Amino acid sequence: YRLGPLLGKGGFGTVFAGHRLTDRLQVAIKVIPRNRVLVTCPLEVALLWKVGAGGGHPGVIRLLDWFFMLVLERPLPAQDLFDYITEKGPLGEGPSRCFFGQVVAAIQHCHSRGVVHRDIKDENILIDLRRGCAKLIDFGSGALLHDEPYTDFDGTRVYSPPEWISRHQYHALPATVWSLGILLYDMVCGDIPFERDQEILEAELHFPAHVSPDCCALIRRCLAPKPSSRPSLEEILLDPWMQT
Repeated sequence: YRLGPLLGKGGFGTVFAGHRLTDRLQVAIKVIPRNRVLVTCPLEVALLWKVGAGGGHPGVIRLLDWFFMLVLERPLPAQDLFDYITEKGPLGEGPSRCFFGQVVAAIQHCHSRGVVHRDIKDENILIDLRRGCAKLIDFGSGALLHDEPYTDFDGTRVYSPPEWISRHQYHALPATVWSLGILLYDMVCGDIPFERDQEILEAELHFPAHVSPDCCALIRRCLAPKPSSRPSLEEILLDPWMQT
């Protein structure tokens, strides 16, 4: 492999653009420190291999190799939703619907593999601009799905679910749905719903004028304070806004 220009830096490590020497394929090399992250390969590798077995969702980026330096696939041209929205603004409900079902099926697959992404947000959805195809990146904070709940959260406060704020505990699915909730809101609205803890635990949603009733309805379904109240992946797919 040949590394190239930087793409982004941060707590997720450092992702460089690069290429595979033999076939000149465009790849991304994510560099992770040993004691500043979290056989005996990193969890992230373990997870991506389970996810990448057979073939991805295929809205999940695939790990090509690991050395810590993880060589993953890199669509060209690419851009993440966060930056997408920042340049274009809210997506429209047509497009949003489009990406959103993509994203849910991506996740759906991971769950079948037994992986939970645990940090679904605009930054961690990669848009292949040529194929208009959203792809789930960064399993740095993800973990193995199980019955037992999780007592650790790497996400930002504003993205956290009310049961994390409330009890420092959350189950995979209902937390995932929340995140999708936030995600959907982000796309259609052009920014996240909640800032302060009062609002998250209250689920105080004030929609702008253009969000279709049918849309709003699903967001509110997903941003239910009670975890039980929240829909499941399958049901989100049936939801009236998601059709057509």
